[PDB]
Amino acid sequence: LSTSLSALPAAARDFVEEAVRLCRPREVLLCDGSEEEGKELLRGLQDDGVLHPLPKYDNCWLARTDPRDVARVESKTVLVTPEQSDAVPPPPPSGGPPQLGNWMSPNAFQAAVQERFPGCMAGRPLYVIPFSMGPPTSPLAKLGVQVTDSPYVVLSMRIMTRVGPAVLQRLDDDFVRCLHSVGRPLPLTEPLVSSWPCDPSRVLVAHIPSERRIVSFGSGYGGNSLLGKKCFALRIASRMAQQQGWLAEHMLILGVTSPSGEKRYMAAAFPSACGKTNLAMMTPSLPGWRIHCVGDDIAWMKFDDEGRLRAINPERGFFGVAPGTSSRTNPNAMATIARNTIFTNVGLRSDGGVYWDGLDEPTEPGVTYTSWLGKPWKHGDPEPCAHPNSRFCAPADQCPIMDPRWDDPEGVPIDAIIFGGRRPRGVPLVVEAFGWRHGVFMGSAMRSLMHDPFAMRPFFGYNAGRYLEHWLSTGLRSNARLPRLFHVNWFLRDNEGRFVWPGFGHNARVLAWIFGRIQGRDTARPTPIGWVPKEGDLDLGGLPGVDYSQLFPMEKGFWEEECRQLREYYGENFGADLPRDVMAELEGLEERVRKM
Ligand SMILES: [Mn+2]
Repeated sequence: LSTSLSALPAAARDFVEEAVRLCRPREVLLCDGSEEEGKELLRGLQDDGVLHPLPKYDNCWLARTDPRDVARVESKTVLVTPEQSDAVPPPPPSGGPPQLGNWMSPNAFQAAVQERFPGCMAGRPLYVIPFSMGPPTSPLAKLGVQVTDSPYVVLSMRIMTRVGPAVLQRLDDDFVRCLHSVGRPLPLTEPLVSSWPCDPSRVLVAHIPSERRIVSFGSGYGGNSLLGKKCFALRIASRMAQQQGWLAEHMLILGVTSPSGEKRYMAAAFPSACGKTNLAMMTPSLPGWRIHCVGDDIAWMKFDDEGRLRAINPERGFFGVAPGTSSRTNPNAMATIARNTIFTNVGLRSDGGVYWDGLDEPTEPGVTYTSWLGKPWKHGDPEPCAHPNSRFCAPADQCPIMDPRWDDPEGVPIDAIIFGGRRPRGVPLVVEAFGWRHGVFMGSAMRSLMHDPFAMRPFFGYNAGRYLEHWLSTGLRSNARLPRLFHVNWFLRDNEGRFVWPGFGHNARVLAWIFGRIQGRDTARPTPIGWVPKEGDLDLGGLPGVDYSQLFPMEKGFWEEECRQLREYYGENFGADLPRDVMAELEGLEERVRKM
């Protein structure tokens, strides 16, 4: 932290001074990303009452939030574009609520800003965070400058992005301007809840792609305040990607190594698994196979000159949902969060550790708990000890299975893209698309039952129909080595209501089959919905009692209903903005189903 701003290049300096004149902070501090700066931030936050130390651990801390500020606020998150159709398709003609993004006119946006930001930082320091999304020397990296009046945001941004000398050295006119305030100018007129400043009634999270800008007011929480997280890495980046010939996606990236030493990378989009345990940190249950994590949330991907789709993880840390995390379910996540981690809204134990539903850390008898609301808590309370959206924020380099190339500036070559869903019947364990357009249709048809095309529903940066068009056009690149496209479902239930598939490390068996399909192996049989493994070409050895036929249902009634639902979904939500190729894939599926 320094009051000297001389190191900022002219455009970044102009942005900072604009924000200073608007917000009227007490002082202005440039962030340098150093260990000493982190200690200073922590000291101030503890003195402020925001952070509680967690002396059970090495350098871990706990924040609690006002209960009104605990998650992204979708209804207050908007895309600002001169033309509404650049942002979103027509509103559902039958009157249903829009589900593919919210639009705000420039006029309305500017008026909203003028009600909120003038003087909003009175009495507070403004912090300047120059940051890189991706290794700063990557040709795929993009830079930002975030100004904020929240030290909690600064600490978390330092974990989640690259903040440091390397960033300032590269900064020029081309960066995303990110303006953030918690919206609680001093002096306060009433006490805070849990020392957590916010202005819930006036929260606004706005994206203005034509101005390379994000503006966020009133929330200190996660996706609303850590402007790299979602606002930049998905919403602004997706529109940049459409304009510049790349892809910005809500996908984990993993490396899979076969027993005999070949390595392939895969990306996967899962809805409602955002922040949760996934494939990316999996300990495989097939001997000899290895899995490494490149990223577990965002993938930025671009074809190289050889036609290979290269991906980077544009983040530097994990911002994961805490409840359900345990040594049993995710030992790699547990290792990651054991030190130098900031926890938000988890329980606090009498021995100086943390608590959430599912945690299996051994504790001595008589250890007691305080909930995220700061109240005594015991098992059986109607309310959970940790808020369901409570978080850890930890550096990625602490994850024991990080891929050697996880921060390689060149990116990793992607050979498969996997879409995920959670369905108790009908949708098989794994299916491969017949080709690119068919695969784009599969991604468009994802569910979470809510539809969540490409796991991007809350995160589109521009018209979702044009996003689908952009995916289709991407497949036309000459000499592209297009990844194969798959859809998976870990969650089928048997004629007794329990899971057919054991999941967890056994999911490596599905990745192994995918791996073979990448290599061109003749290990599939055709069905109305795509290729599936031949019985015996999915490794079920060591899984006695697992019934292949219940993993690969082919139910005509299910698919007839699925097509009816998709037809209604596309009609209402995309209308004429749906690409013809997607409708053609639905029509194709309908006809194959008719004959089945
Ligand atoms: Mn996510």
